[PDB]
Amino acid sequence: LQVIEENNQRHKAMLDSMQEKFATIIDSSLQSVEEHAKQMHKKLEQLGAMSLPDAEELQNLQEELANERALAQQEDALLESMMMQMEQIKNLRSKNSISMSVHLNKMEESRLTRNHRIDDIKSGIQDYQKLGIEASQSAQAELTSQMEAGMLCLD
Amino acid sequence: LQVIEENNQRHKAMLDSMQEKFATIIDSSLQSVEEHAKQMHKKLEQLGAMSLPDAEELQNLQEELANERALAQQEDALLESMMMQMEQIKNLRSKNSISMSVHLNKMEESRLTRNHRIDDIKSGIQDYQKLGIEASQSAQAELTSQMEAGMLCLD
Amino acid sequence: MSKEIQTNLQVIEENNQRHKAMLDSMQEKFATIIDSSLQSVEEHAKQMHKKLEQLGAMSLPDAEELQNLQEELANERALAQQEDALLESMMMQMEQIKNLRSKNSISMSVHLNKMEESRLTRNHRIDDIKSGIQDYQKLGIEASQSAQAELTSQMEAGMLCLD
Amino acid sequence: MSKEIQTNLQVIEENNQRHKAMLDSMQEKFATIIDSSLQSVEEHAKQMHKKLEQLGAMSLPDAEELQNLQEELANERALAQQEDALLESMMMQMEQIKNLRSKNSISMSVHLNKMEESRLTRNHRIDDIKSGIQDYQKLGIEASQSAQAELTSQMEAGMLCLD
Repeated sequence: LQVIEENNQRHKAMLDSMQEKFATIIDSSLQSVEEHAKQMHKKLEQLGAMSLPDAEELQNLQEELANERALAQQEDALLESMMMQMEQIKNLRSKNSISMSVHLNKMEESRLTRNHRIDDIKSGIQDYQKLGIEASQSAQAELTSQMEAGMLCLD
Repeated sequence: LQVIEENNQRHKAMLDSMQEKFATIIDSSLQSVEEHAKQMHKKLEQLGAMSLPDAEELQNLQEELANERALAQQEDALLESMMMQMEQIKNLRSKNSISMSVHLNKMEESRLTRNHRIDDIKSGIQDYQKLGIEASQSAQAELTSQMEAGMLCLD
Repeated sequence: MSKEIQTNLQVIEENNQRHKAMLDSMQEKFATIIDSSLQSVEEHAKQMHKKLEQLGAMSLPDAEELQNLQEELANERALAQQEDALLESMMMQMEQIKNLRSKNSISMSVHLNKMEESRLTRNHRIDDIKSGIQDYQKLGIEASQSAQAELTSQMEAGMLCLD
Repeated sequence: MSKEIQTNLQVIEENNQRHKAMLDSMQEKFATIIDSSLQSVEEHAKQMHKKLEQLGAMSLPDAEELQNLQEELANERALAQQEDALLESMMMQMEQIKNLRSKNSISMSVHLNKMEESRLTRNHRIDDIKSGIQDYQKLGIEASQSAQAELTSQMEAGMLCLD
């Protein structure tokens, strides 16, 4: 009669043995979510950590790329510097060389003059010789003219 | 008689008219020598005068030939100077460039690592998915096992 | 009292039916939940896979850049060699010109020395000619006075008897 | 007194002969002197001509030197041109290398900028994935508590008559 409760008690026992199997499955799925979130955010943090070292390299490459441009800078200035001096020397050389071509032609000009002056001293001596021969002949004349006039009488 | 002196007087007159023609010829030949010596030593002095100007030119050429050697001197020093600096720049460039080849390979080394780390997060999610499917099947089981046990009597 | 039992039977059958209606009611509801937590999982998996592909897809361009960068480094190294060879080949031409220029300056100093020596010799040979004149006009003066002797001698001596 | 004249004749013939002997004597002697002063002249002329030839003979070597000197000046001018051309052609190669090097450094800065921009973007896409998780586990927590409601709800409600 009253043991109709006994059917209820096993039926009610069927829920509390069920609510437990059910709660434990939901709780083992929520636990499975917050677990995955742990494992990932871990591997994400380590991956995001790579960024600072990658930015280091980029900054160095950036710096090394600057050093390069400053070395190219130094080179242009050098070249232009040592070219300008090379040019100034080139002109001094030139100036010098034009000066030498002048003194050489002034010595060729002198060599030719020495010649006209040497030649005319030869000519001057030959003149003296010529006048010495003419003198000799003249004296041989005045001499024999005194001898011719050493006569007396007659005829 | 005594006029035999008259022959002597004309004879003596023949000498003094002769000594004169003769002295005058010697004296006109000595005069002709010391005259030539005058005309020559004149042209010799002017010729010998050329020597100082010729020595001037030689001294200048000597000087200009010295300037040249000092310009060649300046050039060697210049070249060697601007070469040495060119060399130092060459090395700095090199050093820089070797440094860049290092940072580039450290970024390729990082790119490959990023990949292994990206791939395994994909693999980690597929794992989570796989475990989520296995969980779902497991729960469908424990569920229907509670339903199967909702029977009574008989059999 | 035979009906007194059919009363208990109809309420024990009622309680069982009432109990089964909710027994089905929660099971269907629960199978909805586990089938919803799976969809919530597979959706997030799709959600993440989309972003992980988009992120992993950056690898090729990053590699493009490094490759382009790496070869541009080679360009520089080429330019270095070229510059090197240019300066070296300039250094060597400059060496030879230097020598030639040197050799040439010596040859000029030698010709200059020759002309200074030639100038010197030319002066002493001019000196000799100046000397040759003062020698000559000396013998010239001495010849005339020596002849005026022998002239005026035999004039003075030729007048009358002399010994 | 006929002989007194032959006395004067023999002494006037004597005086004339004596006078002629010396007349020849000085003329021969004088023709020796004028013939000696000419030899003294022609000898000095030979004497000078020898020295003037030896002196004038220096002209050719002096000219040799100037010519050798003049062409050595041309050697220098050649070397100048060569050096000029060498430096000019070096200046121009150096100009091009400079440009290439320049152009190259820009291309590298561009690839670097790209990678700094690529790095930035890659971080924010990583940020989103971190965000996507905290979104997910939020919806995860909220889903569980919402289901524990509907679970414990119909357990509590499914015991006996409820409305």
